[PDB]
Amino acid sequence: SGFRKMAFPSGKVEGCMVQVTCGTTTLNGLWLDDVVYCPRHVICTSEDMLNPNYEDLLIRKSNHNFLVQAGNVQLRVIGHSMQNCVLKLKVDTANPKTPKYKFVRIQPGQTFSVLACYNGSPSGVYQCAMRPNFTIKGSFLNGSCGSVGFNIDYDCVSFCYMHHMELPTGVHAGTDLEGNFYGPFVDRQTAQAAGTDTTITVNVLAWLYAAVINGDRWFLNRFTTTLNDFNLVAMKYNYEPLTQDHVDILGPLSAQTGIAVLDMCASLKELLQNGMNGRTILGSALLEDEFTPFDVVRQCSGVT
Amino acid sequence: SGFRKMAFPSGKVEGCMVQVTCGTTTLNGLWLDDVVYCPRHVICTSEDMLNPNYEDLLIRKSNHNFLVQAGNVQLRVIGHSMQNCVLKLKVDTANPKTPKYKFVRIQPGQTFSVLACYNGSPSGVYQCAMRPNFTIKGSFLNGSCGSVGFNIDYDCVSFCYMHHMELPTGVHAGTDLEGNFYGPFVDRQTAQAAGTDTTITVNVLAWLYAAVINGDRWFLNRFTTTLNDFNLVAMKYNYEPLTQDHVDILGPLSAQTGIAVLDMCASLKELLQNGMNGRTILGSALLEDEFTPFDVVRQCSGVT
Ligand SMILES: O=C(Nc1nncn1C1CC1)[C@@H]1CCOc2ccc(Cl)cc21
Ligand SMILES: O=C(Nc1nncn1C1CC1)[C@@H]1CCOc2ccc(Cl)cc21
Repeated sequence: SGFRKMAFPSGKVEGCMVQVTCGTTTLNGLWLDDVVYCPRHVICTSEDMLNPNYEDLLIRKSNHNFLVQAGNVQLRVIGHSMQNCVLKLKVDTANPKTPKYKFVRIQPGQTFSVLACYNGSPSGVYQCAMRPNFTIKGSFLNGSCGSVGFNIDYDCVSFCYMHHMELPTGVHAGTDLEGNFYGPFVDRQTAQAAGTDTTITVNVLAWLYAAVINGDRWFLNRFTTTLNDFNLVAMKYNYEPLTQDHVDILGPLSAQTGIAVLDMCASLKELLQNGMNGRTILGSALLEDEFTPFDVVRQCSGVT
Repeated sequence: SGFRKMAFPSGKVEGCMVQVTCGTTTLNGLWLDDVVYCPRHVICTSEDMLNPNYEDLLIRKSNHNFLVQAGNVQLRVIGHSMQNCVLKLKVDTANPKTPKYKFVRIQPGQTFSVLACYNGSPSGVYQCAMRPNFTIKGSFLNGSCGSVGFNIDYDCVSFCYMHHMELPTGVHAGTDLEGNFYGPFVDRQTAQAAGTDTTITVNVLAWLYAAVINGDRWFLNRFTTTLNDFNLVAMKYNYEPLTQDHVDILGPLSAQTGIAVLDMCASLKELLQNGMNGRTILGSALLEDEFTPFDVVRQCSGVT
């Protein structure tokens, strides 16, 4: 028993991290097969960032300007191209440590592990969720750009995020591995509105099920609710509206604990209306929304 | 910016994980050089666990009874010995993926990453602290025994914990890599008292400094306190008494933010006496004690 904010083991990703330097800018790249992926802003100086013309800036660069280093060994760049906000540096050597991998665009509300890196070196790993507003609340300092988010299914690493920037509000923004930003963000030093964020209701319900499985049941009550009534409360408390698709995804956890989804919804409604009253659920004094129903099942059945 | 409960990258540890089977029991082992380390209770059946005579149980085992598997390849056991609560299985092959490593006995209140494993396969990684009462609050299911806790300093992995058991209270207990239990625990299925636990005061102060560095300052106030006065409040709220050694370890964070340690102590005293009042600090609605002052400095300066 026990339930923790668990990251995927990062080994397969560590073997893909490289350092990319262009001019005076150094950040991280992801080396898969014979391509290194990195944020295109590696080609900007600090002054270029107000409003960079990336197509023009990239035209002044040649393959020999992109210094790619994997640990201590230097990679030979034989091509470069910009795809949305990422650069693809073709190298003459396929990464011998390339795992089975896929590039995926995750949905808001889904979770992933981030391997935070500096100068191509892994610093740490943490699990987070993509907020409904397409930002992530990470831990990223200058030089962390190019760090990636991923999930693993057996031996296949699905890369879903590459880190690009910190908005003036301290929240984080990045792209899929085809360089498409999640959300409305652009890779320029300008104030940018992140939309209204909401709490990921299906994740909070999943975590309440994780709580019951792991011994915490104080919040269970004698009530039930309906999707309509629960969504009125979800509206008031800035929670994502619950749908039958969300209810279906909670099916396995509802079957495992014997607590109907709408009965768990009534517990959540009471917690929203009354708070925790100085109590905790799985070491938390707030309603946790960074575990999907899949994460709860995977953690509770010990999937390797 | 941003502050997360970050684990060390687990790659170097993943390469050391093996599956050890003895009879009908399977758990994890740590393969370093030509030795595999695992909990001695791999030699018990479920019935042996009430009160096992480990010396007698081990006498009925030969090297050929310990099945050690690294991924798909089988290791040849050429020796076995019990050291406290761990077995050391000498194998004929040194692990080619053995990193630079040390075995260390951590102090209560220190933190470490756990790589949770099942059948020799890594499932996830999370950071936790050794409680003042020598238990850990992990996420461990049947078969997770043998999973290890560690810290990394550049390229050296200091292994500090090997998981042995879950107490009837749902908390976790384990040993150092020489098989000495942390705390009063014994590897037998019997009810065992974990001592009175306390909150790790120096860690909460470190995390309050991490909060200030990362933009959260609502809790800062116009007051100060003394070690004596703060310790009266620490006593009442079951916090570890603060010493000048703790104050010295917070020196770097006090110098970085310009907030004297006793002034941060007055903020903590007000938070203890009045609560958060429905507010949060770094995404938490309670006072976090799983970040040491070293973790805060390391996270805030991007150490790889
Ligand atoms: O955000 C950036 N780096 C970053 N990403 N996570 C953390 N950090 C550092 C600032 C704390 C760079 C520097 C600031 O100016 C910009 C502007 C646009 C872009 Cl794409 C990147 C950047
Ligand atoms: O605790 C144990 N395994 C374990 N450790 N973390 C999680 N879990 C499973 C139970 C949930 C085993 C089985 C229970 O009985 C015992 C008794 C003594 C010893 Cl050393 C190990 C064990």
